[PDB]
Amino acid sequence: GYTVAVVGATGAVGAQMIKMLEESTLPIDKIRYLASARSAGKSLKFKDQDITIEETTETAFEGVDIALFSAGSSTSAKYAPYAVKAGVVVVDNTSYFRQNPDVPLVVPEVNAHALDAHNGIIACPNCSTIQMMVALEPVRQKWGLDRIIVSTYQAVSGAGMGAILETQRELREVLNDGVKPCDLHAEILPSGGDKKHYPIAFNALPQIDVFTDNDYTYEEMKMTKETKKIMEDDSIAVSATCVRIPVLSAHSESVYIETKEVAPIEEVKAAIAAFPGAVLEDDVAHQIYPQAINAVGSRDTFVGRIRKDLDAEKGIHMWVVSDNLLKGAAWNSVQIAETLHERGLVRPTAELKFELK
Amino acid sequence: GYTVAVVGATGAVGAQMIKMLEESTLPIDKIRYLASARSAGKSLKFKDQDITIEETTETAFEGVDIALFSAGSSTSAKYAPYAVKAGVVVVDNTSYFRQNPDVPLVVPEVNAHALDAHNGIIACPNCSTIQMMVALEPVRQKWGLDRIIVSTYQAVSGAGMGAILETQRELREVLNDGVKPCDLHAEILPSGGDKKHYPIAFNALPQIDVFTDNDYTYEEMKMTKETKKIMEDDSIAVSATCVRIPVLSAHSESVYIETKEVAPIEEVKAAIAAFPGAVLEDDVAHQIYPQAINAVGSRDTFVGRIRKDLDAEKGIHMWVVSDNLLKGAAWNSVQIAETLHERGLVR
Ligand SMILES: Nc1ncnc2c1ncn2[C@@H]1O[C@H](COP(=O)(O)O)[C@@H](O)[C@H]1OP(=O)(O)O
Ligand SMILES: Nc1ncnc2c1ncn2[C@@H]1O[C@H](COP(=O)(O)O)[C@@H](O)[C@H]1OP(=O)(O)O
Ligand SMILES: O=C(O)c1cccc(C(=O)O)c1C(=O)O
Ligand code: NA
Ligand code: NA
Ligand code: NA
Repeated sequence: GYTVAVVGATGAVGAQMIKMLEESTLPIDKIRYLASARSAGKSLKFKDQDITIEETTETAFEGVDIALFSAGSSTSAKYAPYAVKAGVVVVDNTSYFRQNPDVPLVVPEVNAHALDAHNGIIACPNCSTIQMMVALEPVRQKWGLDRIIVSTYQAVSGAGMGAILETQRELREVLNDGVKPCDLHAEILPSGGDKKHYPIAFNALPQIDVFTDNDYTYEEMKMTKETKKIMEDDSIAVSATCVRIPVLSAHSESVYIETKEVAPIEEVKAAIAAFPGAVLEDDVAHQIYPQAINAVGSRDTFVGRIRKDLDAEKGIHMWVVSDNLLKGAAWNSVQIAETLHERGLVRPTAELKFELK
Repeated sequence: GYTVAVVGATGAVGAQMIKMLEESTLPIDKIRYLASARSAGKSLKFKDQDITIEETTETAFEGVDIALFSAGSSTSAKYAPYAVKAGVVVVDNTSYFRQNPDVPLVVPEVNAHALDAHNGIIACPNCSTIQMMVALEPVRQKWGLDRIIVSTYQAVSGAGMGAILETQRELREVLNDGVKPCDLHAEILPSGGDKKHYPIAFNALPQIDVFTDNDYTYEEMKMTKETKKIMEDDSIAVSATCVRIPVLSAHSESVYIETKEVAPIEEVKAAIAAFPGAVLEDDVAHQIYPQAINAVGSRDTFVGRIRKDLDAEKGIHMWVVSDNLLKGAAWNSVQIAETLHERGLVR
């Protein structure tokens, strides 16, 4: 069996990492929960066992076979390289290593083969990217993809526990105390790293992450760059708009694509149905389509509203929904670890390829 | 002045029509409030003066100069032709007449000229179409429009006062009683006129109105058809995805366009700023962009996140926000009535 560590065990993703591990096919001999100094000494369950939480440090990874990181990019930057040096295989949820050419960026249903060449770190893509890749890969395999335009409808749990509690508080102030939305005080959203903060209650915020130089956000640009790496095709054009809405869990996405060859609409639907990890939920005659509230708690990615563009011959619109803390994060990560186990890839790396900070 | 009638004065839109008329430059001598058989008798205000709500009948429109209809297709299909008969000029908020080739479909800042050809009835377009037209007309004027792709983020107030209440009750049950969103009971959304109902609380519902043969909803097809008619150009390719989200008032839209000639972004921003009814709010260095919660109560349409596509030479993305009961409905209507007055078309 393995020694498995969860870095960021106390966070929103971490909680789901624990659940996914509890329900895993991974043979686990020993579990370790890591967080900041603040949580160290506190206790948390793994199934029935009480596990004492430890401080994450340069020296915390001795004896660990697999570490799952979900404690922000800065934490992965500081400590993941030390875990690799110690002989750990790291599965990282953060953005920090995703564009490093020595790091596979993996959704197992799409590009599991890229795991073969890892050097101790495997990166999980951004939550919004993962579910879009699950929906579109089966289409790409058969008809190709020329371009993608996507508008996202993103739940607040992606920004962490703080963001969840802030959203709950704001809704309660409005609905129970009669505070007007524009009078609400916010501290976290749209981005903890940015200067100004805005209410999410009864709002739609077209900012996720900070702005980059080209006036897209980092979240938008992550979708673009991650898509091309995962699909191994820099020729695919991708432009995104990423919007936070008042949803606690499950991202939805309005996705437009143009295929390389015309894709018969009903075959597109069949291909998506046949693809592992994707569930076709598309029957408009009976008002059947993916919804955020029904996706919460499932590892599947749900696709519907599938239809031709009204004018573009190769154009197709769809609606994609998935639990952003499961396939979007914790489940993708644990699925990666299971795949590494199944293919004999859980072993220390020969050469260190990551700078110690 | 004029005798003005508000049909459906008790509803979500009706209540705003009253506010807009109260604040209007339209010279009003008498105001009449019309609704259904079971509102008939109560009293609504016009400024500080009581108005008896009257039932809407075939004969209740005699003596009326201008009638503002906001009470669903049903009410407008039956009673508006009788109002035109009685010499009334009708401004219709509903979808019923919108594609009638004898009925102008008007956003005043865009195609006011179309009011000249009217024959008793003016159609106000759909809320989500109007704000899109205000934002895009200035770009079309200067560089053309080849195609539009839009994904909307629509507030619940567009589906009626009943939808607003269902939303607030649903949210309270989740946050106060701990009910799981997927277990909530729903009566209205996504569509009051469709077979099944779903919760909106902590949800996003990809259905506005009912479905058509081509698997787009009627809301989506209205955006497509009304755009062509308002801009008087059938060659503009338009496809929409319309989504309800847990917002009470103000629609937002993620809008993608391709122009006919390349349009420099700074010139695009300047053209929208210059266009009447559009306000530029776009300064990402200070996280300035349009937001539903700030747009509530304003007649303006707000545009930002304006940026070029990363690959398409003529492609442009933007974010457009406006109060759906104001510019999206009541203010557009009252603006039409004011325009008719000013251009001497109320006869
Ligand atoms: N310097 C750090 N070292 C290790 N873990 C950290 C550090 N800073 C934050 N974390 C962890 O990242 C996660 C953040 O989750 P979320 O964003 O959902 O709150 C938490 O588990 C948090 O632990 P802690 O709870 O000890 O602060
Ligand atoms: N058959 C009808 N004749 C006239 N008005 C109607 C009829 N049915 C509904 N209405 C009005 O349409 C509006 C709908 O409002 P909303 O869409 O916000 O629920 C209300 O003012 C309602 O008035 P009433 O209050 O009498 O039902
Ligand atoms: O570290 C963060 O602050 C963070 C927070 C939410 C999402 C992400 C991510 O890129 O998926 C990230 C990130 O890894 O950059
Ligand atoms: Na499948
Ligand atoms: Na065209
Ligand atoms: Na302007």
